[PDB]
Amino acid sequence: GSQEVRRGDFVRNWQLVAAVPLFQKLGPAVLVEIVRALRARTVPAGAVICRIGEPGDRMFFVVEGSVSVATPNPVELGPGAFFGEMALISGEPRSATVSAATTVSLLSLHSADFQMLCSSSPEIAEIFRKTALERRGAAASA
Ligand SMILES: Nc1ncnc2c1ncn2[C@@H]1O[C@@H]2COP(=O)(O)O[C@H]2[C@H]1O
Repeated sequence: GSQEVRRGDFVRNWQLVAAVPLFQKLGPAVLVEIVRALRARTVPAGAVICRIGEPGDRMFFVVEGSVSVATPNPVELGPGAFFGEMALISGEPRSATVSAATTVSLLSLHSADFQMLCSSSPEIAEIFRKTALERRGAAASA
C-alpha cells in the first residue's frame, strides 16, 4: 500500500461514489466493500477505455469530463454516466469501442464486485439490463 497520508484516495473515491446514485443503492457494508473494490482511475485523451471485441471484465463511470465513442455514429458522454456494463451484465464483448475524448476521471469496478453489488440490489441489476438493452440495441434488434 503506497501513499497513505490520510486515506486521501479513499476519501476521494467516497465523494466520487457519491456522484453515482447507482452505488447508493448498495448497503453500508456493500458500498464500503464496493468502494474498497473500486478504484478511481483517470484516462488521458486518446486513451482507449473499451475496445469492440474485447471481453468486458470491468465497469467504467465518468466522474468529470466527456467521452467519445469510437464509431461512425458515436455519441458524447458526460459526467454521471456509466458504460461497459453490457459485458459485465451478460459477458458479451465490447458492443463498441470507447475512447476518452479528453482527460476524464472515472472509477473502475471489478466484475466480481459488479455481480456481488448487483446481487445486493435487484434494482441495480434491472437498471443495468435496461442500459445494456438500450446500449446493445432497443432500436435495431426490436
Ligand atoms: N450508443 C451508445 N451510447 C453510450 N454508450 C454506448 C453506446 N453504445 C455502446 N456503448 C457502451 O460501449 C460499451 C462497450 O462495452 P460494453 O458492451 O460492456 O458496454 C457498452 C456500452 O456501455
